[PDB]
Amino acid sequence: ISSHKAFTHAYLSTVTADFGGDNFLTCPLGILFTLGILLGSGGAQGRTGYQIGKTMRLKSTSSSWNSSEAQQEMKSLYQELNNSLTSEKTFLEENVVRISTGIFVEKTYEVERRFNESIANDSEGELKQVDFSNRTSATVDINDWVDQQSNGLLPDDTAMILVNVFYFRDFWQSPFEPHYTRKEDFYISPDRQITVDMMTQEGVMKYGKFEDEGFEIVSKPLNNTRFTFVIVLPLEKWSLNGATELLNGNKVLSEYVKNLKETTVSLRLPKFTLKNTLDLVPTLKSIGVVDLFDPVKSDLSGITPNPNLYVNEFIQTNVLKLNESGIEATTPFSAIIPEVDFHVTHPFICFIYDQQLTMPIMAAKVMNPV
Repeated sequence: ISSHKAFTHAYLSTVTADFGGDNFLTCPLGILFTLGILLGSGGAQGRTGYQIGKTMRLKSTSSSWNSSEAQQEMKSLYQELNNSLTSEKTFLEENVVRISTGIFVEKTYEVERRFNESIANDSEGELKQVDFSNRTSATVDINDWVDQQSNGLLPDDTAMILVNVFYFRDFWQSPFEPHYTRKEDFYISPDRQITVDMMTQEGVMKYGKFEDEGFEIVSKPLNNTRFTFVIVLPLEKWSLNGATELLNGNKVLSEYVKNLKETTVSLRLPKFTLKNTLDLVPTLKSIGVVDLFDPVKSDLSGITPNPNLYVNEFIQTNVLKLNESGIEATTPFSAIIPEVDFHVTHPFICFIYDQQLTMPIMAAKVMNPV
């Protein structure tokens, strides 16, 4: 198995465990790039960099710590994935995918020239020194950075904060007609129904029913058709069924996506937008990245001669906005009689799926569209 897919699985089986009762939204490759940057840049050394490499499932760290080889292998992976994703274009002429890592370090810390240059020479990475002693101004700086990356959509004794932003944006290959959007009931649970703006369309799309796992799936392509929006809909309204195994990665999404067939579908789909902020430190500790987060053990000598530099917070902030135009987008009845109804009227799991990487770059559970 490829390293980044191994990471992705470990990360998803852990992080999804505690969200049985919430909306959930995450982008696993942004965690990989942000983590990876510290090792790829020479920043993380000794056992701190080694842990990163193991969790990343690198060859150079398979059986021993090999600091130069590991950094090279990590930088190369990171860059390959970044190049692959940011090469995808969309005409509004923008990037379909925007990857952003902000490294926020207390201004007191001295910053090795080699690191500073490595992060400068890094496209998606940015180092920002900041006064963590003045809480209000530090907060401002960060909020501004985030605001700048999201196109607007969005302690004390803090040494360092890492912030990952993963922005995906494209039109549907085949957009919904708004005139067909109407209010409809959405079943959350026995004691909860809400009214949603329900988009509707009849169309050709990839579809499959998986009776034994208790769900069905459609794939609705984005305009850059390397990316598709995959909806996983439980066969009944009361339970997620096997759909949780695709979200946590125990079941391999690409194996399901490969088996869908072209079909005429009556599709109903809520318009919604999820926002969220994940604290990844506990999950990352849980999957093997420990020294990075600890004042005593932390070895960031590649970043600063000043010891005691460690990461206080590692935060991913995400947005999933779906509407008639597309994802994070802005802008007659069919003569067809569809073979299949796909009416998204109860909680579902969805993905932005990458057809080249054959993996999801965004994983989400939607229990309560709002």
